[PDB]
Amino acid sequence: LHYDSLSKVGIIKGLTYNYKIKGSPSTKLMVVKLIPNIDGVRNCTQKQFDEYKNLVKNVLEPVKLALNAMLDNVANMKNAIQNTNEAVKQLQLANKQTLAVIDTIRGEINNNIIPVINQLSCDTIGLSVGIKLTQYYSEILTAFGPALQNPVNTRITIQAISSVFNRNFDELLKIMGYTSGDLYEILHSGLIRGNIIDVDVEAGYIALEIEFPNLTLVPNAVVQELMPISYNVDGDEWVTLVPRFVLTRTTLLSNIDTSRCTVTESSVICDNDYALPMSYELIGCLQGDTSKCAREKVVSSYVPRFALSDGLVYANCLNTICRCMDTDTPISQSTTVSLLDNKKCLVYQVGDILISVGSYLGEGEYSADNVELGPPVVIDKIDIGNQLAGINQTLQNAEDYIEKSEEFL
Amino acid sequence: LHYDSLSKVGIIKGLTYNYKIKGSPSTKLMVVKLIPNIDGVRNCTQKQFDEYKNLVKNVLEPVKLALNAMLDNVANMKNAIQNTNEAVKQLQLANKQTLAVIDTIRGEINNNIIPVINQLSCDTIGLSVGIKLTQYYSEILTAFGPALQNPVNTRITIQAISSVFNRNFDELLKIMGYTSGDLYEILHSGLIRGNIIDVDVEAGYIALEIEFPNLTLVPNAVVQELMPISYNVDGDEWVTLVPRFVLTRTTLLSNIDTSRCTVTESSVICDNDYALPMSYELIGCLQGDTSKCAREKVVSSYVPRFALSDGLVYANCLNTICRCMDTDTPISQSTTVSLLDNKKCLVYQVGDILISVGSYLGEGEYSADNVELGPPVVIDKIDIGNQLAGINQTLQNAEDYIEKSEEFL
Amino acid sequence: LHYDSLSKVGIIKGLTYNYKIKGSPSTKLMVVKLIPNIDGVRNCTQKQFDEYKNLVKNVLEPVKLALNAMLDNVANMKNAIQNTNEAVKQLQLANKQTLAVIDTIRGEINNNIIPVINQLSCDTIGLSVGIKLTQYYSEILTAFGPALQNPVNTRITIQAISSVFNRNFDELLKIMGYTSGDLYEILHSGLIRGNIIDVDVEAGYIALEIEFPNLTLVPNAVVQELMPISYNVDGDEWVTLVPRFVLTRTTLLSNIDTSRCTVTESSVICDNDYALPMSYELIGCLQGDTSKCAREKVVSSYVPRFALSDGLVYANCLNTICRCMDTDTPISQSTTVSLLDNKKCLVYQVGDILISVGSYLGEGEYSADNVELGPPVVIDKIDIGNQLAGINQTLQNAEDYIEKSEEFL
Ligand SMILES: *[C@@H]1O[C@H](CO)[C@@H](O)[C@H](O)[C@H]1NC(C)=O
Ligand SMILES: *[C@@H]1O[C@H](CO)[C@@H](O)[C@H](O)[C@H]1NC(C)=O
Ligand SMILES: *[C@@H]1O[C@H](CO)[C@@H](O)[C@H](O)[C@H]1NC(C)=O
Ligand SMILES: *[C@@H]1O[C@H](CO)[C@@H](O)[C@H](O)[C@H]1NC(C)=O
Ligand SMILES: *[C@@H]1O[C@H](CO)[C@@H](O)[C@H](O)[C@H]1NC(C)=O
Ligand SMILES: *[C@@H]1O[C@H](CO)[C@@H](O)[C@H](O)[C@H]1NC(C)=O
Repeated sequence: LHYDSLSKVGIIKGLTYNYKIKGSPSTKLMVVKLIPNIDGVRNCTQKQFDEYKNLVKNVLEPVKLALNAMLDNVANMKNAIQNTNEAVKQLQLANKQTLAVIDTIRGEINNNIIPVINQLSCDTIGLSVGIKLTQYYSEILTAFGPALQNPVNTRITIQAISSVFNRNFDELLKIMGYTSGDLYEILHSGLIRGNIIDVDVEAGYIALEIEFPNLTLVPNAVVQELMPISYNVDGDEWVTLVPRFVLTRTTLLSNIDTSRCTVTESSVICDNDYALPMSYELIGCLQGDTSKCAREKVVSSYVPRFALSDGLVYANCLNTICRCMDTDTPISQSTTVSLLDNKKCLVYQVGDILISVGSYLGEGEYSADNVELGPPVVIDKIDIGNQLAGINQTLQNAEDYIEKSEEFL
Repeated sequence: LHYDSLSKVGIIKGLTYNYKIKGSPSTKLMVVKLIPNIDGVRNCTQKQFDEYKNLVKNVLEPVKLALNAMLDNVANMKNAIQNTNEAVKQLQLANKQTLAVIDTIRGEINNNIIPVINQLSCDTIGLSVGIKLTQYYSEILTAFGPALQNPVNTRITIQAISSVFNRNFDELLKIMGYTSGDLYEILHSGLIRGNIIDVDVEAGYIALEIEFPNLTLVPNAVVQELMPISYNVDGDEWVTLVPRFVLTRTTLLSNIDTSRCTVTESSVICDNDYALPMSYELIGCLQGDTSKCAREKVVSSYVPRFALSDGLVYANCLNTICRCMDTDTPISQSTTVSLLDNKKCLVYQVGDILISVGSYLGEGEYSADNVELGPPVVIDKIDIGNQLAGINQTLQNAEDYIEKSEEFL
Repeated sequence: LHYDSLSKVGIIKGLTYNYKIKGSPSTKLMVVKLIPNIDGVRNCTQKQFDEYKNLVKNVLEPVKLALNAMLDNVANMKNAIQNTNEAVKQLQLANKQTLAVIDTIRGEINNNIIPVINQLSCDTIGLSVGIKLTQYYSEILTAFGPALQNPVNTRITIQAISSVFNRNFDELLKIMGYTSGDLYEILHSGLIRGNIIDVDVEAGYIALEIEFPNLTLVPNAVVQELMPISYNVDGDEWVTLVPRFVLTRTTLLSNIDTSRCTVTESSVICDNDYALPMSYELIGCLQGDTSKCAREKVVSSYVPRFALSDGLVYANCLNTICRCMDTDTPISQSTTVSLLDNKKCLVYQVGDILISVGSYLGEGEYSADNVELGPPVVIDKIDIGNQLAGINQTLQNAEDYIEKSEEFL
């Protein structure tokens, strides 16, 4: 393409891409298990495990039903002592009564305190499992979420892909025959898709099939955009007419009707092949004859006076008035296409249309408030001991007096 | 456009939109933190905190790997008393033995009951944190979910937007230069997109970049749809041929090839500018000459006999038979286009094609079953006391008898 | 279409679809409740219930704000006994002191152990509720997730659909008038869409409106793809020019400009009707005249030499060289179109372009590691008893000696 001349004719070079053919996909199947198997203690976990299983059922039942509906497609000393003996009997009884109190404590601890602590401790294990199961489900939701949400034609996540290739993106590239450029484009446009082929509700299983495309590259084939704008010819304005997309290989030109192709930032990805032969008369408009080109005179039509590409603004500021905003100055033009630079202002006016230049805004962040947590309530150790020591001191005094009396007697 | 005549020619006025140019986007970066910082007690939370951190790692590792792979693009009284003294010794021993029982209780409570309650209480704090962390992750999943699921070109959520603008949609509108009409269209077609530029797994951080478009409006520019159907000319039928989309500004007309534009309910949003000049011969078909218009005679082709817009059905019921279903009656036509109203029936037949009119269905709801929960198990207070009172009553009787004997002696 | 001849001309039969008109949608509204009502005990659940409610507020506030911003659109014996009586007093005191120790135990259990167990048990109920509420929210996230994430034009999930029709997909089909074929296509292309009309943050309610399309079928109408490739005419090559998509009904042909239609694996779903009449000259190219067809000579253009459909590769291997890779052999051609079979190799070369045939890869799986859990810590029953029995044995010996002395006295 002879741009040195084509620019004066009125056609501005636009974006440059590449050319790829979608081809036929490869397939890999994964079984995703929603319910983990927890062995060991069962009585402490059954309560939370059952509620978790119910969550899984509520999610999968609608998938199983949809797949079935869709199945076709899928002296008086004696008197004095009498008093003594009665006193001893009273202490013999007091001891027995003390034991009744001790027995009451044993009963209360053994029957009301210990059983509660043991039942509660088992319940604590259950809650721990309920938390783990909930977190596991969430991990699945971020990977196979889209597949669970709708059974057919979902975008597959990056986590699902790393599962498929066992945490190895080197293997993904070489197995599929992708370069780093192809992987970017494939993820960018969502070209990796999956479907659910079957489910089994009671086991929590889904059979998820993922299709990975096999794009092929057409060597030395570049898709080139052309953007025509009006230009001034001896006092009035004209428009040059060309196909907006032309395919250039080496020395050959053809047209592409890219109405049914996927367009990414660097490549046009088409099914089959959309290149069609180009007539001689029009080839001259790109090769350097720069005549004919069906230039049309414009009288009663709206015709563009600017074009945008890669952040730049191109405009005809010779035929009409264009100005820079917030500097309050016009832009002159001495060529038919003037380039307006983005380091003068961010808002330009061309005719009656304002063109806004994008800009960078400052950074922000998302987080939870940091919250300090206090310690658990701690029960102190039992402090009795000195009292027990005294009881022993009181007791041997009793012992000492008895031996004392036996000696005198 | 001279619709008063164009209708008789055979072209039905279709939907009316507006015209906007996508322009160049502005950028804002946010750091999203997946792991909160919890200070204070550490031993009670480390267990659940660690499992949570593991959840975050499983989600981000596939993102870090993908971004690296993609990096290039990113008397015998004495005998009688001897018996008395022996009895006293037996009670002295019984007291000592009682203390052994009390010591056993102290040992059991202090060593097996208290330590368990304290360890369990700390575990309760841990579970509380595990729940909070799980809920926090879920909040993130509903806002930055799409970004975590696939690193490139995701739709950004409304929650992510309110984070970017600090819970203020007044600022979003004025900063970007949007009207309420532009915000609706931008959200409707998913024009706000983001990408992940980098991640750091161990801190749980992702660097998420969001691009907000700067749409510009072309003043007094209306995109008008035209819908041609067949009509009867002296016994046979013809079709008028016009571009389906024409751009009308004021007194100027141009064509738009909207095959690569985004179409919303009220506006057509195109990159650059797709308006092209229109020839005089065809302008007359819209201005009021209503001749030429390349009317073509149809002999061996399938040609539409109806058109739909905004819920209405337009049809040619003069050349062919059309009927209302569930009333079992034909519709006559006396004009070439008959309008069928939707308050007569919901299903119309035009030729061999059934046209279904939509209708409103009754309301439903989604909720959990409401479940009543009972009280916790409550351990009663210790009820001993009257027994202790009796022990004291028994004891002073012992006291009273001793003083009694000392008096007699 | 006379394919028996058209193939020799240079046009390959491509994919065959069907023809449907999108029509006008029906509407059904559901109220989705994010906060369940839990009756019964309140003090044990308020803490976790409140944190849950806060989660709901953080999710819905951005929805309420967006909808408001968008509102416009929405002898010395006496001496000897004196010693005896003193000994008895010492045991009377020892008993009283023992009671003080017992009272200390009662105090400690009643004040520091029991209150903690009771407060802790109530806290256990709270944690159980916090887990249930978290799981409930997740169930919602998998069904109405997309709607919460962005208020306008979201794809509705399969779980949301089963909610709308009360777990009955038989009713969905008959109510809407869908066949199993229509349901598949509707889900495949995401044609069921919803919007949020209003929310109420404090109750956790969202008003979600779902639109279900009413597709109509055009009887005996088949959309047929045609794929032209170059062919050799007496030493040089030519390309035949036809519209890529033609509509065949019975004996009638028309063209379809499917640039604005949705294409599924079996049907083309268009708004209104895009069929346009076809001229006689070109009809002959399909009916069997197989002349004219604007065959163009190609001199300086890139022209396709192969076409792909349903996994098959068609190519011109007469004019240019094509070979099978990994067998290292050429493919000869004796017809202008050679069919390359996929059971010989998976990679073919046609000219300079490699064509990759897809293949099946082995199965994988996703699951959590299975982890065995141990038992809870269990506190043993209190083992005192034999000691108590001995205390009773010691005591009646005391009893026996006292009665013994009373007899001698
Ligand atoms: C679980 O309950 C069963 C009774 O069904 C019992 O036999 C078993 O010992 C219990 N196991 C545990 C750890 O409590
Ligand atoms: C008091 O005597 C009891 C006898 O059962 C013994 O267990 C305890 O350790 C002694 N305490 C002191 C301080 O001597
Ligand atoms: C946590 O454990 C450390 C021992 O690593 C100990 O020194 C510290 O006191 C403990 N803190 C709490 C609240 O238990
Ligand atoms: C019984 O005597 C003990 C002595 O230790 C005292 O603590 C307790 O309160 C008294 N109880 C009654 C009812 O008098
Ligand atoms: C809850 O707390 C209130 C005091 O606000 C009290 O009256 C009520 O009895 C308590 N209920 C339970 C089950 O603890
Ligand atoms: C010992 O005597 C006490 C009296 O309070 C009684 O409760 C306990 O059961 C007796 N134990 C044995 C083994 O006789």
